[PDB]
Formats: sequence, structure tokens, C-alpha cells
Amino acid sequence: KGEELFTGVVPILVELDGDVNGHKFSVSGEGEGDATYGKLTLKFICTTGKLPVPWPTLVTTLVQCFARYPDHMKQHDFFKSAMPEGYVQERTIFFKDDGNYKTRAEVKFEGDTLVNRIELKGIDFKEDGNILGHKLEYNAISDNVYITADKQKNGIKANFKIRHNIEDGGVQLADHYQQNTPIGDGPVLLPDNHYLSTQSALSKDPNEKRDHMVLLEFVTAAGIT
Repeated sequence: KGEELFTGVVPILVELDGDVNGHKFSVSGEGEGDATYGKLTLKFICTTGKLPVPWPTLVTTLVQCFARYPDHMKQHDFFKSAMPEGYVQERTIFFKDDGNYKTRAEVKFEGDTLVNRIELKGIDFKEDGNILGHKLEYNAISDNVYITADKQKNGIKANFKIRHNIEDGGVQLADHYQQNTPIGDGPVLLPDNHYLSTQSALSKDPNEKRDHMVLLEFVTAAGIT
């Protein structure tokens, strides 16, 4: 029944509060998603001024309920099955040879709007590392989110890697460990193993003077034939 909430375009709101090594910041986002095509269009603003970490490092934190699940995979979509009451999404993101983010978010409907409210804490970062030193390129990320059921917690876990390009030519690995659990008591779908193929394209609004990120993203479930 949660699936039917995603047959059309759904407005999205995102609100993040962050503290990375004592550098506090907030981000707001607006846009919409259409799970029929796995398509997200979102614009994010740093409401506190300058973002103290690179925008690309916040993409995965800033609504996998918008994934396109093929018809033959509908029984494996935990994310929509938890709606409208929602789910908790928690991650640890380890940046190789640098610090880590720990994130806790609640994703749920408020009326007709899908809302992602996030708290992010970052620790152990190097002040002249690739994150606090803003050495990461601003282009695109693309990878696969590998999902497995967590039957004991009535939810799912996921793991994946993001390889952020460094301006001087290298790569900054971000190892992601994820858990999702329903907020409500309604039955949810516990999926067989599969993944979300995700492509995020990052751009700028030429008329926007605030520190910001425009995102066009596609999310497609795969791995079951």
C-alpha cells in the first residue's frame, strides 16, 4: 500500500544539521521525485553560510524510497513499504585516511511531502585533508548500494563505496555502512539481496549566490532476474 504513494511526482524537503570537527552548518533542500523513473531533482542551500565540507561528501546523506523498482522486483522495496510512517536511516561513512561521518535521519511523509530530516556528526578529520581542505572535485558520483535484509531488526542493511575524485588526480574513498528500520508498526517488506544503481549529477544554478548544490539523480533497483 506504501507503493501507491509513489505513482506520481512527490514533493521533497530535506533538512540537515551538521557538526564536523566543531564546524557547524545547516543545509535545506527542495525538489521532487518520481519513483516511476527513479528520478530526483533537488536543490540544496547551505543556510549558515559557507559549507565547511565539500558538497559531494553530503550527497548520499541528503531518499531511497524514490528508487525505481522494476515490476518483477516490487516485493523487494523495503523503503516504500515503510511509508507513510517512515523509516530511520543511519550510516557511518569512513573517509579513508581521514575522519568519519555518522548520520541519523528520519524519512517520512508530512502530508503529501516526503521529508528527510538528518543529523550529521563528523569527527577525526584532518584540517588540511581532502574534506576540510576542499580538495574534492564537484562533478558526479555513481555506484551501487548493496542491500541485504536484517530480519532481526525488521529492516535492511546496506554497504557501498563512493570514490570521490581529488583535484590533483587521486581518489578519496568513502566507505558507507547503512541500516534502515521502520518507524511504525505496520508490516514491511524484507528483501532478497539486490542493489540500487545510483547516478548523481551535480551542477550550479547560475543565478544562485548562496553556497548550494543542484542535483539530478537516478536510482534503479537491480540484481534480481
